[PDB]
Amino acid sequence: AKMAFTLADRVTEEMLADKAALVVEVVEENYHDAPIVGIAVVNEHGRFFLRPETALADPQFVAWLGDETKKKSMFDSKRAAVALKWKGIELCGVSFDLLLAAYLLDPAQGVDDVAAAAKMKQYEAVRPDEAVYGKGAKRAVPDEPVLAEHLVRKAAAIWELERPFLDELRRNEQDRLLVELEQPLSSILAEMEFAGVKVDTKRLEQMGKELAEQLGTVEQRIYELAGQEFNINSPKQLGVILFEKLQLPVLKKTKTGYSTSADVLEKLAPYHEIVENILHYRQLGKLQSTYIEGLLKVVRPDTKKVHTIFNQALTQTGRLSSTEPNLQNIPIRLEEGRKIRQAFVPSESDWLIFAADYSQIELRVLAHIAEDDNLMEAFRRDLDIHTKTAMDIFQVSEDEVTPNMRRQAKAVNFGIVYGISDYGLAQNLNISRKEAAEFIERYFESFPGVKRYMENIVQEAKQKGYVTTLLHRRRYLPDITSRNFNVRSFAERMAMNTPIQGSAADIIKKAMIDLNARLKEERLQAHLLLQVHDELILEAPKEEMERLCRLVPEVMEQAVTLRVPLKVDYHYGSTWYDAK
DNA sequence: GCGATCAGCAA
DNA sequence: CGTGCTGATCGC
Ligand SMILES: OC[C@H]1O[C@@](CO)(O[C@H]2O[C@H](CO)[C@@H](O)[C@H](O)[C@H]2O)[C@@H](O)[C@@H]1O
Repeated sequence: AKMAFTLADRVTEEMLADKAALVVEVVEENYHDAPIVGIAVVNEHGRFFLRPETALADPQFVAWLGDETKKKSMFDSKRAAVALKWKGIELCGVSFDLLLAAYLLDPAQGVDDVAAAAKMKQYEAVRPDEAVYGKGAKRAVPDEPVLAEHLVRKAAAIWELERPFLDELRRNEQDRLLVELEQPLSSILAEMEFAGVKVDTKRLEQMGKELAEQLGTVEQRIYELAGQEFNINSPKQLGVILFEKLQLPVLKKTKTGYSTSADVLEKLAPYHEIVENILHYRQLGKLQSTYIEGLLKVVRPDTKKVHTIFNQALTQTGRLSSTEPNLQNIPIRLEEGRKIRQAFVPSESDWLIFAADYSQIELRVLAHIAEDDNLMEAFRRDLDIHTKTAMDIFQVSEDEVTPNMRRQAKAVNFGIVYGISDYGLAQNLNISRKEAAEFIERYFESFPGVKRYMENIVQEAKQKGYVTTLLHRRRYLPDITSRNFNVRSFAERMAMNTPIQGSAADIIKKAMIDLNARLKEERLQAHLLLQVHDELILEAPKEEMERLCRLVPEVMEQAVTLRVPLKVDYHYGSTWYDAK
């Protein structure tokens, strides 16, 4: 049942038609400066396989790749675009990306290869990538005959599936979401990843040295207090020392033993001096292992840059994720960890880091969608939302809001932004589930529009089977009808929350597209480096800061027009740490 | 080697 | 009893 195709030794004119399904295969998970193992082209003239060395050296093929008027349909075009950028080759004209199309149709499917996307439309004349390349240590590129047939079958699937996928997207009112938002964003993320972020490795190595010393000191103190040496990083061995040898009370249990999480340890500190030391050890160790050694492992020795990969087709909220390295969770809340950011510096001499972030975009989105009079007024006055929330739920005047009250209201707001349960809020505030539920009840009394929205969206999710965001992103919630309380409750919370987090994701994605267009019109050298959910990090010549102070916030604030204003704060400095 | 476990970081 | 990511430990 083999598929017919030409194993070309050279490029020909019919291979350069104005429309084609194109496969530029990069097997390595991390595609930065990675090998392209094969190329496949399927168009009106037939199916072809090309060896990279040949195609990529052919002037006509390269010109075809870079010609925006020659339309290509692909799967994960960002992967191909970046691998080509490392080879100094520009990829243009990608009018359809099957990975992004599948992602928008149903992000829950977890489509990660052509075969998975194809199976959505009952097309199975293509093998999963894992079946062809294997996994782990067994991972390997097969012989040419096997490789060629696979790439051709993937190209063939893309060629056949474009129409049905576009048709369904159109029915879902998601055609513009793909063509005007996700696909243009894919090219921007490609530029960001390729640019990378410069790292001051010397600074990082010096911090590591200092941490190594502090860890050694705390480590010995721990053994001294424990009366014996053991593996501190082993919750198992640690649990024995704490709850058996030292007899500390067991306040929480894990699936396999005693809980030793920070929240638990904090409660045990008063009982024994070893506890504070364990917490200190955990803090230093986390910075050392994850943020010092971890970062140093992925920095490119020649340029001293790290090149993350943004996964644009994973979350059911529409948010982006970051890997190898993950640059969306670099420490900032605790000063010792925050210092790690001093190691992230501008890539050019006399350039600076510029960071802009939306102020409470999620709650502003909620005010808009729920049309809650109180919440909308709060943002129209640009009030400190935590103080305002405290005033309302605790029924007091602004001057009567104490620090503890604001902290708890802030936690309630966090819970609303991330859609946590009463149990989750209770754990975050170290209170009972009942008291946490009471806080939520008071919040609904103060913001009846939000309560009405939460009730209505849950009913809508049950009726339609899904919920949608501002720009029509969709999330199916089959568990909304489950007779299992916990399972159904999570689905209900996601029905309430996805439109909030998801719309915020839509907005910043559009802002990135609008920003790049403006930077180009203005002829600025400034460029995006990272996205951290509601923040955008750029670098630019020091001479462009003043213009950026006005341009970036404006473009981000005007990305969409809501019933309440959008507000963006910004800072810049010599390092990411200083961009505060 | 590799998956399960537990831990902790960010918006 | 939000998510996604990475790292240390540990049994098969
Ligand atoms: O010196 C290494 C040796 O010490 C043990 C404890 O007996 O573990 C310590 O060192 C590890 C590496 O720094 C940490 O992960 C661990 O938390 C700390 O207690 C042994 O496991 C190890 O062989």
